[PDB]
Amino acid sequence: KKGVVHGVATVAEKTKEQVTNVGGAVVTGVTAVAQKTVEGAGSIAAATGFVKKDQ
Amino acid sequence: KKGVVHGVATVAEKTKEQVTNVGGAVVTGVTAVAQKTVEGAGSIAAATGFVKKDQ
Amino acid sequence: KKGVVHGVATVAEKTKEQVTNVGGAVVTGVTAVAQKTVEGAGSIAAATGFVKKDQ
Amino acid sequence: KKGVVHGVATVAEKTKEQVTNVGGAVVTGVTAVAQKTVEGAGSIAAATGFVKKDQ
Amino acid sequence: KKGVVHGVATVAEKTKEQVTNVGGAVVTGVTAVAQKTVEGAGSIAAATGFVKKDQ
Amino acid sequence: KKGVVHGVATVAEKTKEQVTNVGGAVVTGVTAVAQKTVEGAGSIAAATGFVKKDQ
Amino acid sequence: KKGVVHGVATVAEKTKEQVTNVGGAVVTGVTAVAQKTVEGAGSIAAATGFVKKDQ
Amino acid sequence: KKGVVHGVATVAEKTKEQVTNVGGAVVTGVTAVAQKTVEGAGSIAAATGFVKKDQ
Amino acid sequence: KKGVVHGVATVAEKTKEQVTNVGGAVVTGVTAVAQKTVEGAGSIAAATGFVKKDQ
Amino acid sequence: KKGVVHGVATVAEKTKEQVTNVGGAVVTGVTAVAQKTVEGAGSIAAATGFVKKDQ
Amino acid sequence: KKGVVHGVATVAEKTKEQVTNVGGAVVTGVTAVAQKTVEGAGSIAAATGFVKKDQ
Amino acid sequence: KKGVVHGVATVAEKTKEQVTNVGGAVVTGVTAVAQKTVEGAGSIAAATGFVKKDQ
Ligand SMILES: Cc1cc2nc(/C=C/c3ccc(O)c(Br)c3)sc2cc1N(C)CCOCCF
Ligand SMILES: Cc1cc2nc(/C=C/c3ccc(O)c(Br)c3)sc2cc1N(C)CCOCCF
Ligand SMILES: Cc1cc2nc(/C=C/c3ccc(O)c(Br)c3)sc2cc1N(C)CCOCCF
Ligand SMILES: Cc1cc2nc(/C=C/c3ccc(O)c(Br)c3)sc2cc1N(C)CCOCCF
Ligand SMILES: Cc1cc2nc(/C=C/c3ccc(O)c(Br)c3)sc2cc1N(C)CCOCCF
Ligand SMILES: Cc1cc2nc(/C=C/c3ccc(O)c(Br)c3)sc2cc1N(C)CCOCCF
Ligand SMILES: Cc1cc2nc(/C=C/c3ccc(O)c(Br)c3)sc2cc1N(C)CCOCCF
Ligand SMILES: Cc1cc2nc(/C=C/c3ccc(O)c(Br)c3)sc2cc1N(C)CCOCCF
Ligand SMILES: Cc1cc2nc(/C=C/c3ccc(O)c(Br)c3)sc2cc1N(C)CCOCCF
Ligand SMILES: Cc1cc2nc(/C=C/c3ccc(O)c(Br)c3)sc2cc1N(C)CCOCCF
Repeated sequence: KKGVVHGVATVAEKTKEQVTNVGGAVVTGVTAVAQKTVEGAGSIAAATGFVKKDQ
Repeated sequence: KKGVVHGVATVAEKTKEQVTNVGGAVVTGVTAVAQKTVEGAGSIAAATGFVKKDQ
Repeated sequence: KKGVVHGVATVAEKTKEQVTNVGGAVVTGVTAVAQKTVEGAGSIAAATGFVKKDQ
Repeated sequence: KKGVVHGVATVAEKTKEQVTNVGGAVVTGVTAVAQKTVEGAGSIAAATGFVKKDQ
Repeated sequence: KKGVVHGVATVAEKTKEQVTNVGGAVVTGVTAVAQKTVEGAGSIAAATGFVKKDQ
Repeated sequence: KKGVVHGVATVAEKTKEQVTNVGGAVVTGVTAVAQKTVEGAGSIAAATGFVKKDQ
Repeated sequence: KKGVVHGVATVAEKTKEQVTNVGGAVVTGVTAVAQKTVEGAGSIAAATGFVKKDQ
Repeated sequence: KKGVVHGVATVAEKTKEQVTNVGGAVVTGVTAVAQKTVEGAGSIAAATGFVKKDQ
Repeated sequence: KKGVVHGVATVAEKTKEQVTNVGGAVVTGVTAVAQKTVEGAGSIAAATGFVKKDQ
Repeated sequence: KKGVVHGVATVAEKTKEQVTNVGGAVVTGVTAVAQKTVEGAGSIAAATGFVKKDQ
Repeated sequence: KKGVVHGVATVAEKTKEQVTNVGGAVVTGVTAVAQKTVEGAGSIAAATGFVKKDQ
Repeated sequence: KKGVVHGVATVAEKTKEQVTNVGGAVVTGVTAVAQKTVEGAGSIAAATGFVKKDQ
């Protein structure tokens, strides 16, 4: 076989899960957050996949 | 087989789940948030997939 | 087989779920949010798939 | 087989769900929000798929 | 076989999970956060995959 | 076989899991955080994969 | 002060919430159930406060 | 002060929450259940407060 | 002070939370269940407070 | 002071939390369950407070 | 002071937490379970407080 | 002071935590279980407080 990509690719066979991202956010997984009190200014309480590039 | 992509591709066979994103947000997964009190200015309480690029 | 894409593609066979996004938001998954009080100015309380690019 | 796309495509066979988006928003999934009090100016209380690009 | 990529690629066969990211965040895994009180200004309480590049 | 990459690639066969990242965050693994009280200003309480490059 | 009860009482002052039950069911709290498929004969899918005394 | 009870009482002062139960079920707390597929005959999927006394 | 109870009592002062139960079930706490597939006959998947006295 | 109980009592002062139980189940605490697949016949997957007295 | 109990009592002053149980189950504490696959017939996967007296 | 009990009592002053149990299970402590695969028939995977008296 032959393949040429510029990116971003994701090429496969017999594949149970696939995610391609440029951005941006993708949530595909099981996630449970239980929480009782959030205070403070300002605290990232429960972050799973996170990116902060403030300018 | 032969394939040429510019991106972003996601090419496969026999594949249970697929997500392609440029952006942007995609939520495909099970997610449960239970929460009782959020305060503060300003706190990201429960973030799963998150991207903040303020300018 | 042969395939040429510019992107964004998502090409497959025998595939249970598919999402293609450029944008933008796509919500296809099970999601439960239970919440009792949100305060503060301004706090992202419960974000699952999120993108903030304010200019 | 042969396929050439400019994007955004989503090409498949035997496929239970499909979403193509450029925009914009698409909601196809089960979603339950129960909520008791929202205050503050201005707090994103419960966001599932979200994109904010204010200029 | 032959392959030439510019990156970022992810090329495979017989592959159970795949993630390609440029960004950005991708959450595909099981995650449980249980939490009782978050205070302080400002403390990253529970971060799983995290990136902070404030300027 | 032959392969030329610019990076970042991840090329394989018969491969159970794959992650490619430039960024950014990717969470694909099982993660359980149980927590009772977070205080202080500001303390990284429970960080699993973490990167802080404040300028 | 003086008090004599036979039960079931609930006596208080300055009290934000009160429930007295003999029975029976009382639901006063925030509750969110999101659900996609229930099968089987017969499975209690999502029970919060539950009592089964079949004879 | 003086108090004589037969039960079940709940006597207090300055008290934020109170529940008295004989039965029976009382749900006063925040609860989020997100769920995707329940099968089997018969499996208690997600039970929070539960009592089964079949005869 | 003086107190005589038969039970079940719960007597207090300056008390943030109170539960009295004979039964029966009481749910007053924050609870998040996220779940993707339940099978089998019959398996208690996620039980928090649970009592089974089948005869 | 003087007190005579038959049980079950719970007598106190200046007390943040109280639970009295005869039964039965009481859930007052923060609880997060995230789960991806439950199989088998029949396996107690995730039990927190549990009592099984089958006859 | 004077006290006579039959049991089960729990008598105190200045006391942050109290639990009295005859039964039965009481869950008052922070608990996080994250889980990916449960199989087998039948295996107690993750048990925190547990009692099995089958006859 | 004077005290006569039959048991089970728990009598105190200035006491941060108290548990009285006859049964039965009580969970009041912080607990985190993260788990990836459970198999076998039948293996107690992760047990914290456990009692098995099958007859
Ligand atoms: C193997 C492969 C296969 C492949 N298949 C495609 C789509 C076909 C199609 C089939 C039917 C359609 O209708 C359409 Br539209 C499209 S792209 C693609 C790319 C590749 N590679 C780059 C792998 C080479 O490994 C080099 C590493 F050294
Ligand atoms: C400067 C910049 C540079 C940049 N470079 C990229 C790589 C693309 C690529 C990806 C994979 C490839 O193979 C190739 Br070739 C190329 S995205 C990107 C975004 C930015 N920004 C400043 C947008 C942030 O918005 C401001 C916040 F408000
Ligand atoms: C990482 C971080 C992230 C973070 N993110 C925010 C979002 C605000 C917002 C964003 C978007 C909105 O729409 C609104 Br309203 C509000 S505050 C904040 C604070 C922090 N930290 C300081 C902890 C770093 O610790 C360094 C060493 F200790
Ligand atoms: C500067 C920039 C740069 C940029 N570059 C991209 C890469 C595309 C690509 C992706 C994959 C590829 O293979 C190739 Br080639 C190319 S998107 C993008 C967006 C931006 N912005 C500033 C928009 C933010 O809006 C302002 C917020 F209000
Ligand atoms: C400066 C910069 C540089 C940059 N360089 C990249 C590499 C791409 C690549 C990746 C893989 C490759 O093989 C090749 Br070739 C190339 S992304 C990127 C983004 C930026 N920014 C300043 C955007 C941040 O936005 C400001 C926050 F508001
Ligand atoms: C502890 C246990 C508990 C347990 N509980 C069930 C509930 C069924 C049900 C109960 C109520 C309902 O309404 C329905 Br429908 C269904 S199966 C089960 C199995 C077990 N074990 C096998 C572990 C014993 O260790 C063996 C060797 F060590
Ligand atoms: C046999 C029995 C006995 C029993 N004993 C109790 C104690 C009360 C007490 C509690 C605290 C005290 O201080 C004193 Br004194 C007394 S409840 C109770 C319920 C039963 N049942 C068989 C009902 C189950 O229904 C059948 C299922 F379908
Ligand atoms: C046999 C029995 C005995 C029993 N004894 C108790 C103690 C009360 C007490 C509690 C505290 C005290 O200080 C005093 Br005195 C007394 S409850 C209880 C329940 C039962 N059963 C068989 C009901 C189960 O139902 C069958 C399942 F379907
Ligand atoms: C100290 C105490 C205090 C107490 N107070 C009650 C309710 C008053 C009330 C007050 C106002 C009302 O309106 C009502 Br109704 C009722 S029962 C009780 C029991 C006791 N003890 C047994 C402790 C003795 O320690 C012996 C150990 F050695
Ligand atoms: C046999 C039995 C005996 C028994 N004894 C207790 C002690 C009370 C006590 C507790 C504290 C004290 O100070 C005093 Br005095 C007394 S409860 C209890 C329950 C039972 N059963 C068979 C019920 C199980 O139901 C069948 C399952 F389906």
